[PDB]
Amino acid sequence: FVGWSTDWSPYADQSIKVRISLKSALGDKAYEWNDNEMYLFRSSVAYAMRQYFLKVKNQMILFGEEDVRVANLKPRISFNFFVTAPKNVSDIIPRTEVEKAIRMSRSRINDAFRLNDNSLEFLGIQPTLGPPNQPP
Amino acid sequence: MNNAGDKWSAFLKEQSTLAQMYPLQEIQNLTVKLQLQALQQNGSSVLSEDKSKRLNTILNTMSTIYSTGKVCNPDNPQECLLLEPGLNEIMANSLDYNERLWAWESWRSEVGKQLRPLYEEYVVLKNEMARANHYEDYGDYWRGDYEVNGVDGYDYSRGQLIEDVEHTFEEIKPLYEHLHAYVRAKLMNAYPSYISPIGCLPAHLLGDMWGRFWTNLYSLTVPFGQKPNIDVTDAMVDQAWDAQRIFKEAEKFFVSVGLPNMTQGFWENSMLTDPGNVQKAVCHPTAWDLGKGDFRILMCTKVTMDDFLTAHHEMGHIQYDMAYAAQPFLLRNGANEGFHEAVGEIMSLSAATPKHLKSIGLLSPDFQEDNETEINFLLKQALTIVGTLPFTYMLEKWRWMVFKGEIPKDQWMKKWWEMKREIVGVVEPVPHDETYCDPASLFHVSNDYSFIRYYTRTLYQFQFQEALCQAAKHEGPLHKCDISNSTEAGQKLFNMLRLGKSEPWTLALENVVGAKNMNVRPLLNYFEPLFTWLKDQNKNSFVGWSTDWSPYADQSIKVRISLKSALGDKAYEWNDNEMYLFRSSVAYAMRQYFLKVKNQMILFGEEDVRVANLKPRISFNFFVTAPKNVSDIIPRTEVEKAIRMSRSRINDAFRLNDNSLEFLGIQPTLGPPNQPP
Amino acid sequence: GKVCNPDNPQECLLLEPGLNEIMANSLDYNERLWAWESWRSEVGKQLRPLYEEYVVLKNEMARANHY
Ligand SMILES: *[C@@H]1O[C@H](CO)[C@@H](O[C@@H]2O[C@H](CO)[C@@H](O[C@@H]3O[C@H](CO)[C@@H](O)[C@H](O)[C@@H]3O)[C@H](O)[C@H]2NC(C)=O)[C@H](O)[C@H]1NC(C)=O
Ligand SMILES: *[C@@H]1O[C@H](CO)[C@@H](O[C@@H]2O[C@H](CO)[C@@H](O[C@@H]3O[C@H](CO)[C@@H](O)[C@H](O)[C@@H]3O)[C@H](O)[C@H]2NC(C)=O)[C@H](O)[C@H]1NC(C)=O
Ligand SMILES: *[C@@H]1O[C@H](CO)[C@@H](O[C@@H]2O[C@H](CO)[C@@H](O)[C@H](O)[C@H]2NC(C)=O)[C@H](O)[C@H]1NC(C)=O
Ligand SMILES: *[C@@H]1O[C@H](CO)[C@@H](O)[C@H](O)[C@H]1NC(C)=O
Ligand SMILES: *[C@@H]1O[C@H](CO)[C@@H](O)[C@H](O)[C@H]1NC(C)=O
Ligand SMILES: *[C@@H]1O[C@H](CO)[C@@H](O)[C@H](O)[C@H]1NC(C)=O
Ligand SMILES: *[C@@H]1O[C@H](CO)[C@@H](O)[C@H](O)[C@H]1NC(C)=O
Ligand SMILES: *[C@H]1O[C@H](CO)[C@@H](O)[C@H](O)[C@H]1NC(C)=O
Ligand SMILES: *[C@H]1O[C@H](CO)[C@@H](O)[C@H](O)[C@H]1NC(C)=O
Ligand SMILES: [Zn+2]
Repeated sequence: FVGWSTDWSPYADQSIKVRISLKSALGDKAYEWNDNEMYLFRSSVAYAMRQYFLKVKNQMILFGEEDVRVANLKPRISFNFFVTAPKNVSDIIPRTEVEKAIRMSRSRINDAFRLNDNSLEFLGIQPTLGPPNQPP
Repeated sequence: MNNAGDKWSAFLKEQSTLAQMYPLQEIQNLTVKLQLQALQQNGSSVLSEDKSKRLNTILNTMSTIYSTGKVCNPDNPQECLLLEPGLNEIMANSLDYNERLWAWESWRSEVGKQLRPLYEEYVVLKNEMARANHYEDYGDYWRGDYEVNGVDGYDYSRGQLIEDVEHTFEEIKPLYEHLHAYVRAKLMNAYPSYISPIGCLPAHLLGDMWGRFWTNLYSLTVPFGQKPNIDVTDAMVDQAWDAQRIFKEAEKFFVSVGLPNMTQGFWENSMLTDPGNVQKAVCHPTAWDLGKGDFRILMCTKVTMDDFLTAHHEMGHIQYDMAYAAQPFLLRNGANEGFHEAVGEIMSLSAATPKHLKSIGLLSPDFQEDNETEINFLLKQALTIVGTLPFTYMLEKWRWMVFKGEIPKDQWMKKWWEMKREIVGVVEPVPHDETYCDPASLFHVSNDYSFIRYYTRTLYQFQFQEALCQAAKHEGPLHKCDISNSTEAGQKLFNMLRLGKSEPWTLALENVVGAKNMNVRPLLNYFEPLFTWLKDQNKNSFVGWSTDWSPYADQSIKVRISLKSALGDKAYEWNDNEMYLFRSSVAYAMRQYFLKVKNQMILFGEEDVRVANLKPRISFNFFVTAPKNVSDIIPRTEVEKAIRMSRSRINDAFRLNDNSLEFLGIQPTLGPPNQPP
Repeated sequence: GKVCNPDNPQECLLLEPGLNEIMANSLDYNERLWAWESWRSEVGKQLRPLYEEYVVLKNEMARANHY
């Protein structure tokens, strides 16, 4: 096929897409999504990855906020992130492990930004509301 | 050199394998038994092949990391400094608190962290090697150098050395304390508002990278600056003292006490002068005993007092080497690891006396020494000799406790900096967690060398000098003693020198000092004139230190977290990931405050929120520094305002509400209660 | 400018030797990616603010010369 597309990228397969809706979940009194909020989000994701690698695989991996690479930032607050190895750029944590890590610690990420599972969508991680108990 | 060393090592190891045929349980001859012991030690050969190779690899890696470590200024990361040049100059010459702090912290965070895991593996492997050799741990193996057995009275157990150190140290503490106070009082005039008169000294202000010596502090602590120090180098230049006659003078000094002359080939084979740029050679003054009566000295000698004293020290080393020439090869060494340096150093101690300088002609006969000059000389001596003793003892104690396993692998720095505070009186300028490996940043630690040798040698020499001053019949103060023209003292010293390792070191000591164990009292006798003056100089100042003041303690905000109360059940554990999240939250709060109030974009990070005094209650102290400028601490008021501004987000991050997350100084407001119309 | 391997931060490579050899000879995707990203994150970020000031000053110089 002669030519090329301006949409494929070597990291595009392992990217998890985040979409954030501040104004809906908070109405008024909603903060602005400046670079400090992006820093906090990357720190939260790195913390989630640390927790997953410590409590499941029993490996101590020192992730950092600079290991959560973010692309395609858009005014909707919708972007793609992916997490690399602590100091090995060529190593990308496969998407399945990232999804499991996010599922494990999604509550903390939601609480950090005062969002609840509807304004903070990871586009591939569908939450569970919980079984409805039946009376005797 | 590589070929010769490999051949010698192979011969030694094969002879060690062969020597096992004769067990020590049946050997009755003392000399034979100890020679067989020397040739029977397995060393690293007792480990498996994989473990031995791993040990050699980690040793080599630590050595290269120490040798080629680089730290770079955050402003021009293109310029970087090694350790041996530049960084040593920065630590020994700069008077900028900020610059010295940067150098200290950068060296300990760029080479310490690289040395932590290697050092853990090194400890494990060395302990395994020692235990396979029937030692309880590696530290016991190191202490084994002083072991003496089967002499009926001279026996010196390994475990005794520890005691003989600690007890001895208990008698140096009265002197060191005063010195400490004095130095502290003198250091407040050079770094005002940084040193507290009630607390310890900051680690980076000690005139050296680790604080091992306090020599470079001398310019900031001279008692009487107006009186010059005794310098005779100019007199040597005027009398045209080349690097050929100073050795002749040292030889005359050695013969004056009855020691034998130099060998004929000694002068011919020596390298007393620098060979210029035509021939490359090392310039560290070293003694060589090639064997078969071949003794040589290598020194790039210049015309200075320091070179004169160094020549005397090296000639003492070679005199010791010649003394035990008759001993078998395995016996051709000092009594223990400390005797040789002490014997070499007493000569330099004696030759530096103004009396000897006057008698040789370098000092004019019309020169009367003032008590002020004696005080200055004594303090210069104490800043080197006494300054290193607490540091040496603390370092060796920490290493022994690590090797013995008394300190858990997750409590190394927390214990190390807890020791320096209450033994040396030195406090870290910024807190270090278990990631750092500060002790590994010293040369003798990363390159696997025994460090207690520098302690005992400090004592032994004085015990020698006093004894050699007793036989010489010297009446005045010890620091003015000279042993020249004292044949009795020379004979007494030679009576020990010829022994070598043939006899227990206790017996060698008994042949000079008349005692069996090391005794610190002569050292105090040496420094008594200074001690009194120090006691007179600290009438108003508070002698001692507290183990609670720290340079960062004023700007610290104290956090106390109560998880189990605010959450009851379903409460997470406060592992290091939660600490990471908390530091990230604090950095985010600081970023928000600096952006929305001062309209400055400052890139704080989780490594800029320094945390200390972590406790099981989850109660610690944090403080925030500048983004890349360690010497700059954000003042506490701004941090408090930043926390007040964004406390809601921090509370939400951990699901706590203003009662389980207390900042101890930031009191929240519940909100006014509305009144009806 | 120097970039260093994260494994042995004691060994560091300049641009003209080594790094050019790495980029023109290696067939390891991982090694070439490391070289590329390290060079652009260790010398690019140092050159961003200087380049902004350079653009502003050069534009002022040109405009003062009726360009
Ligand atoms: C950074 O992460 C990458 C993975 O994304 C690491 O690359 C991996 O390196 C190992 C070790 O060499 C490779 O295994 C070897 O594969 C070759 C290929 O045939 C084989 O000859 C060897 O016997 C061995 O099996 C692995 O394939 C490779 N993975 C990829 C995707 O390239 C890299 O080592 C990491 N960097 C560091 C410094 O650890
Ligand atoms: C890191 O932060 C520290 C502050 O904690 C900075 O030190 C400050 O540097 C400035 C610039 O030299 C000093 O101002 C100068 O003071 C001297 C002292 O008399 C004076 O001669 C000069 O005319 C000028 O006023 C300031 O005093 C100093 N502050 C402290 C507390 O030492 C340091 O520069 C920062 N590092 C970097 C790389 O920016
Ligand atoms: C222990 O062995 C040494 C080595 O033989 C004895 O010292 C002398 O060594 C020379 C040279 O090797 C021999 O010619 C002598 O026969 C050895 N003995 C004497 C008395 O000179 C040493 O004597 C031995 N010690 C004991 C207690 O037997
Ligand atoms: C040294 O190792 C050998 C086996 O390699 C063993 O027989 C011997 O007891 C060990 N100790 C000594 C002192 O030789
Ligand atoms: C030592 O040798 C020098 C010359 O090498 C000589 O002048 C001196 O007399 C000798 N020492 C003694 C005690 O004779
Ligand atoms: C030196 O002696 C004089 C005379 O007694 C005395 O006043 C002075 O304090 C002494 N100084 C020292 C340092 O001993
Ligand atoms: C030692 O003896 C020499 C030779 O008689 C003499 O010149 C010197 O003054 C004496 N005293 C000292 C301290 O050297
Ligand atoms: C939904 O189910 C998942 C497991 O399938 C569980 O982890 C999650 O907590 C549930 N959500 C609730 C109970 O709100
Ligand atoms: C308490 O008062 C402070 C200002 O004094 C305010 O920022 C804070 O929100 C108040 N707390 C409430 C309303 O819960
Ligand atoms: Zn020496």
